[PDB]
Amino acid sequence: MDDRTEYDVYTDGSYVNGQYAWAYAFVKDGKVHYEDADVGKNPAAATMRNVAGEIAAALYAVKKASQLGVKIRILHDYAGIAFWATGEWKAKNEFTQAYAKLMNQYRGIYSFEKVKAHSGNEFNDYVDMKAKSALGIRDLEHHHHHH
Repeated sequence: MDDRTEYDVYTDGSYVNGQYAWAYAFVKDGKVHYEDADVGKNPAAATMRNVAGEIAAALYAVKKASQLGVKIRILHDYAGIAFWATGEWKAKNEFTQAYAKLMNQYRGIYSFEKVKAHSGNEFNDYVDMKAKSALGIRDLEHHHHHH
């Protein structure tokens, strides 16, 4: 059992009240190394959420996947990514291409596939509930506020 065989990315955090939150679980070998989820998916959010570090190294994993002949697929957000692609103008060099992010579109290692499946594997449910936590969803018998 080696991670030569595809890569899986859990990101199906069911949106609530139309509000979108980003949830991600980096799973290898079928084992989730870690997961997290919060609201506000922006590059500058790294000031609070340093998750962007792993996501940056995952960019190299995407680039590496080309060499192996494999790729990954995202099954949730493909809309917000398109914003940074038109930030200033055409992405110059891989540096600006990383800033654009959506520029990766021409690279056949990334794509979006939309299926309808409520057969969500438990590992995805794990990160899904984590996303609800970011919106402030707790058990209704519990509350978390300040004056």
